[PDB]
Amino acid sequence: SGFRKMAFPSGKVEGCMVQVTCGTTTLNGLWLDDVVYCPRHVICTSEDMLNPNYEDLLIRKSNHNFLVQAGNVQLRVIGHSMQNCVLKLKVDTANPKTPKYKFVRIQPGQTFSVLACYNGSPSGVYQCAMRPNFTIKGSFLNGSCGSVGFNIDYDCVSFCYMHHMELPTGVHAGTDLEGNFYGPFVDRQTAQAAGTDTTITVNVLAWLYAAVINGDRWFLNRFTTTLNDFNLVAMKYNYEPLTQDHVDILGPLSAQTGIAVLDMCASLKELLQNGMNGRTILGSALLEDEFTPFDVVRQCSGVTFQ
Amino acid sequence: SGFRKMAFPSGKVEGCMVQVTCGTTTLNGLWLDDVVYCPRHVICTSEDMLNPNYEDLLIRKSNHNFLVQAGNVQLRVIGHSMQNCVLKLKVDTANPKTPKYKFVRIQPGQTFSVLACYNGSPSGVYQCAMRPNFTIKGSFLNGSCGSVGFNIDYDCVSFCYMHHMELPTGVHAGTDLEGNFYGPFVDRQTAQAAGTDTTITVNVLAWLYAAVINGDRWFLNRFTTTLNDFNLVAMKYNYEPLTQDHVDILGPLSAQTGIAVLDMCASLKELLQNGMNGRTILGSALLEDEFTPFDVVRQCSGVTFQ
Ligand SMILES: [Zn+2]
Ligand SMILES: [Zn+2]
Repeated sequence: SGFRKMAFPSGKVEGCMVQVTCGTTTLNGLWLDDVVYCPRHVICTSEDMLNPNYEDLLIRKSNHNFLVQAGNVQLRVIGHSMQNCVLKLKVDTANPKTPKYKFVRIQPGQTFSVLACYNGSPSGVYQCAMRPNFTIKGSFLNGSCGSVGFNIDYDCVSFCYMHHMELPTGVHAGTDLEGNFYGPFVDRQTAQAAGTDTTITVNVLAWLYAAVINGDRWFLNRFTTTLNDFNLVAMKYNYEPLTQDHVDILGPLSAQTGIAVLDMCASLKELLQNGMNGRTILGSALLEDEFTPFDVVRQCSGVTFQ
Repeated sequence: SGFRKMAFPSGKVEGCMVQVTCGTTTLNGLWLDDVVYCPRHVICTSEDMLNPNYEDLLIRKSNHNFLVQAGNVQLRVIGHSMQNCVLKLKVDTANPKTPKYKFVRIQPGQTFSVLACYNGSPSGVYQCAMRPNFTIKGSFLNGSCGSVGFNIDYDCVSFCYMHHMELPTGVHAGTDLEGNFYGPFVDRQTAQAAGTDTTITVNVLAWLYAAVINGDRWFLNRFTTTLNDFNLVAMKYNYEPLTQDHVDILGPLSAQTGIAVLDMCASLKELLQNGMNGRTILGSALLEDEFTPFDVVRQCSGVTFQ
């Protein structure tokens, strides 16, 4: 028992991190097979980032201007190309530690683990969600660009995020591994405002199920509701609307606990309207929304990887 | 910027986990050099755990009754011995993935990362603290015994915890890697009550410094206090007393921010007495106490490992 915000074991990803230097700019790259992926703004100076024309800047770079180091050993760059907002550097050596992998573009509300790196070296691992405004709330200091987010399914790593930017408000933006930004953001140092950061309702409900499974039961009430009635309350509190697809996804947690999804919605409605009155759920005084229904099933049943 | 509960990258520890089976009991072991460490209750049945005499139970086991599997490959056990509450199984092969390591016994308030494992396979990684009552609040399901907690300093893994027990209240107890329990707990299925779980004051203060560094400033007030005056309030709220040693440890955070430690104590005193009034700090509605002062310096400056 117990319930923790848990990241995926990071070993398979640690073996893929390298340092990429272009001129005086160093950040992280991801080495899979004989390709290294990194943010294209490795080619920029601090001055360039105010208004970069990446195609024109890239004309001035050749393979030998990209310095790639894996541990203490230099890799030879034999080609380079730009795809959307990422650079692909072809090297002459396949990474011997390449895991089974795929590239996925996730949806808001999905969770993943981030391996924060500096100078190609892993610093730490944590779990976060893609927010509904397509930002993440991470922990990234200068030098962390090119750190990646991932999920693992048994032995296959699904890479879903590469870190590129901190907005002036201190939240984070980045791309999938095809180089397309999540959200409307661009890799330029300009004013970019994020939209409303709504709470991910289906994740809150999953976490309430986890709470019941682990013995935190005080918030269960005598009421039920309907989807439409619940969504009227959700909208008032800047919660995402719940759909029947979400209800279907929570089915296994409902069956395990015997608490109908709409009954749990009515418990959540009363927590929104009355508050927590100074009590906690699973050690939180807020309603937690960075566990998906699959995260809860996984942690509550003990799924493993290798 | 941003501030996250972050675990150490787990790769160096993933390479050390194995499955140990004795009879019908399977749990995790730690393979370092040519020794595998596991909880001694691997030799028990469910019935035995009510009142085990481990020396008498162990007389009935020989090397070949201990089945050790690393991945898909069986290891040959050539000796076994019991040290306190751990079994040491000598194998005929040194783990080729053995990292630089040490065994440390930590103090309450210290934080470490847990690699939760089942059947020798890593499931997830999370960060926790040793509570002042010598329990941890983990996420452990049946089969997770023998999972370990660790800290990393550059390239050296310091192992500090091995998981053995869940108390009837749902909190967790275990040993250092010499097999000595943290706290008064024993490896028997009997009623064992935990003492007061007080809040780790020096960790709260460190986290308030992290909040200031990252721009959460609303709780800073116009007051100061003294150690003795603060400790009178701390005792009333089941906070650990603050000592000059703690003040000394917070010195670098005080110097960086320009906020004297006793001034921060006075801010904390007003948060304890008045509450948060519905606001948050670093995304929490509680006062967080599982970051040490070293955790904060580390994360706020970007220290790496390899
Ligand atoms: Zn950057
Ligand atoms: Zn056990």
